[PDB]
Amino acid sequence: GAPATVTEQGEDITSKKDRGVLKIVKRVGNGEETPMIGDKVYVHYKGKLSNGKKFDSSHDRNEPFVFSLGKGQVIKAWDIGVATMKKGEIAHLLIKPEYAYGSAGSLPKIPSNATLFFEIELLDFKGE
Ligand SMILES: COc1cc2cc(c1OC)OCCCn1cc(nn1)CCCOC(=O)[C@@H]1CCCCN1C(=O)[C@H]2C1CCCCC1
Repeated sequence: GAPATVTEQGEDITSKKDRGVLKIVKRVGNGEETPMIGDKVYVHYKGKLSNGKKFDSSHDRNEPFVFSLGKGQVIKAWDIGVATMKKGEIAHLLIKPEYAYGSAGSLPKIPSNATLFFEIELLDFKGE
């Protein structure tokens, strides 16, 4: 499936080069600009545990998910990944636990040492 493709084709976008955040661009976006720390970011996403026991979709709320980049309002993998994205871009992220919810997890929803997958569309970003 899409997660395996990211394991095999995904770019390692971590500073440490520890394969903790792997990325495939699925649809190229527009312009050269990628968001800066502090920017207000608008996305649609679908997310799952790599074992697919818990699926989540902004589409199920029919409304963008909105967050300020780089403030740790979201897991570290999103601060890293969405920062690399162009407006209009769709990307797949595969995320080791270190960059998601870790050894502790987020029970009962997310188990210890969980690998996460997302598809993310960057709708827009704007300055603080
Ligand atoms: C650990 O708790 C949740 C995790 C996840 C989704 C959650 C969580 O319940 C709070 O609610 C879905 C309802 C909408 N929504 C998203 C958020 N808050 N409310 C951001 C919460 C923080 O989430 C994250 O940092 C990441 C990135 C942004 C999208 C959501 N993320 C998740 O980890 C998802 C999780 C749900 C299970 C499948 C894997 C993704």
